[PDB]
Amino acid sequence: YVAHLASDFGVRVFQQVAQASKDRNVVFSPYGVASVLAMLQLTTGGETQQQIQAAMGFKIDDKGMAPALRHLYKELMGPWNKDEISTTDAIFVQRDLKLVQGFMPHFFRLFRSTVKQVDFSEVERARFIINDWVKTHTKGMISHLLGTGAVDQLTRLVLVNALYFNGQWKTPFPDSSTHRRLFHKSDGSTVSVPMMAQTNKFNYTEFTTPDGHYYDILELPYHGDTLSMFIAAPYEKEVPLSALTNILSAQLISHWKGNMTRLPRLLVLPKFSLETEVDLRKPLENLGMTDMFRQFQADFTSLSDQEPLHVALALQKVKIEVNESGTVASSSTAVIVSARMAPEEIIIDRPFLFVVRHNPTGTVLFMGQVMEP
Repeated sequence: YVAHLASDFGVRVFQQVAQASKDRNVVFSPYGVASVLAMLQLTTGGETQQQIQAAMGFKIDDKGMAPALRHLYKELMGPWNKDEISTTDAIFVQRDLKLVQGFMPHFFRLFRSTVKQVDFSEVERARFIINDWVKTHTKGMISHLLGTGAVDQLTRLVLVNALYFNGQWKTPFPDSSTHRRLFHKSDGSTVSVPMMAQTNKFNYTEFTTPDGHYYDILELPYHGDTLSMFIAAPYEKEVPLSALTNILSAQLISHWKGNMTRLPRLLVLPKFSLETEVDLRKPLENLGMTDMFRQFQADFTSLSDQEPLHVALALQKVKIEVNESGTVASSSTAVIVSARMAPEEIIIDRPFLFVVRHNPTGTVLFMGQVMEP
């Protein structure tokens, strides 16, 4: 119920970063931003608090919620994970602050985590403590956040979410296939980028936005069908990849997955490894949560009814990778390159949209748009 609410909140946050970057590559995690804020919730009280809550659709402290999230987090970092995905949250607050009695223990009760205490007077040190955290929890795949570049002696409250993903395909793409096809930018131009391709009966479906926009929706299962990569791209050119993401919801995906059908086709999908770091500040304000960032309006009295606090910096960084398989070796010169001929073929040579979801719960782990691989 929670994963479903957390999923939408994160998509709603994605729409923001998207609509804020026309014609631009962006990888983002609806789940991640959903988690951090679920925690930031406990620190916030009164005014500011409701903004977050209303915007998220649920109060973390209501019975059942928090534990639900703990559950989902665990099942994600489960056994199947197989080093394919990392995730992490973290709130840093000025140590010396008279935190409200029994807050930390409560926090740890619900999130099995602790609100990190650093001395922002040591700008060089703190700036590091933060980065070092993102490093030690993302398997080193994410060792530095550019945002910290702005932490200074006046910093009081910092929020962070970092994830790294590079799943292992259920059915890996033959290496002896990744040729160097051409890609059309929204720009109008083009570029020859590598594009792997495999022929199989991919779970396919054509979709139509409630306004005359027709996209192709494919589903690429990762090992054990635990996770799935959904790729959606319009038929014609011109058609704004925009249209979809605007009414893109946790429900919608379950709907594409609704009337799909395994069909024989040659899939040509560009390889791509993207990196994104968003300053959740404007995107979150656009969703109503504005008090948290305003100095004499923010209310974190639930955390420290002492000195005036406020989120001085909240951000997310996500490295996503799509390659032949989950990553294996290969021959250095393949003479042949065969495959059963298929009826139709799908060439993803225009900007497309992707979505990684945790099929069991439905969680929208990652989302993003590849405008130029």
